Amino acid sequence: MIIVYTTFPDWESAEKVVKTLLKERMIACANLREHRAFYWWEGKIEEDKEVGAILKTREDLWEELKERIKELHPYDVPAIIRIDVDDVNEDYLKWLIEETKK
Amino acid sequence: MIIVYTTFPDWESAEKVVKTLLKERMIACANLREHRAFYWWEGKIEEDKEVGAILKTREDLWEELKERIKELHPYDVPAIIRIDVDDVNEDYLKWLIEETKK
Amino acid sequence: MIIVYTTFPDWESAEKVVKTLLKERMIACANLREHRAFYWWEGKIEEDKEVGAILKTREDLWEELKERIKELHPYDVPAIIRIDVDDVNEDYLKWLIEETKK
Repeated sequence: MIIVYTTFPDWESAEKVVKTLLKERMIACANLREHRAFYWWEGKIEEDKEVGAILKTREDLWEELKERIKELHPYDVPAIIRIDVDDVNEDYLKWLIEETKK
Repeated sequence: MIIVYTTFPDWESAEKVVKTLLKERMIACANLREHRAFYWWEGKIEEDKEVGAILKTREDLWEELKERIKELHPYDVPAIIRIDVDDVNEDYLKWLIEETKK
Repeated sequence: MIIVYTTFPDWESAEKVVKTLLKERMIACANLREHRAFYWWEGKIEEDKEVGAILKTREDLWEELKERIKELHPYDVPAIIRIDVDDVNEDYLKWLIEETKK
């Protein structure tokens, strides 16, 4: 399995994008939590409030999922970061395989 | 070293499981923080509040630690995700080797 | 690209260290968020409040960045953890390459 981390403008879209993704079964689970973003943006170091999301799904889905977020994200260019999981416990991953579209 | 991410029902058990783990010296450090879980559960997309935990220990401990959490987790099937650390600074990891059971 | 996770005593230094890093262009973006630390410290299992940071930059920068944090961190021995990103979307990483010193 893998972890996909992306950030959102506000809770609205995060929940919207995330529930859409679960419905479509692109991911099994999501963990959202706010955080303060400090980043280089066009003419200045900006600081705003964001809603980061931790999506968890199948490695084979990485491609189509990345595609799907591009299409759903409020941001013209989302951060879609994939971090592979080197190991996971025996039940969970069976629960995740079942929960994601085939 | 590696990172082990697991989620809890509430702060009660998170602290209970986490302090138990440190005592037993299964991990050197833990970082807990709440997050909103959106996941596929039996008959519906549920949404609740959770307490995610970031455990940090030795790679050789991964096996026994996974075992230990299964035995301690409130959840009948915990998410026990291992993410290997590709590199870490020189002091910290010595501090972590010392802090974990031999 | 890679992820560098480090923790801070309070928001003061986190923002100070993080903005310094962006200015110097050592990293493109940072996401800070508080968390409760439970860790083995000298004579006891301590529990305090921390400000964890997720720094995102180039893998080639890992070395100099680790060096730089050691020099900037309030902590005599920071946790500087590097987690490589196995994949990232096509725009973002171009935006990150541009945002980091050459």
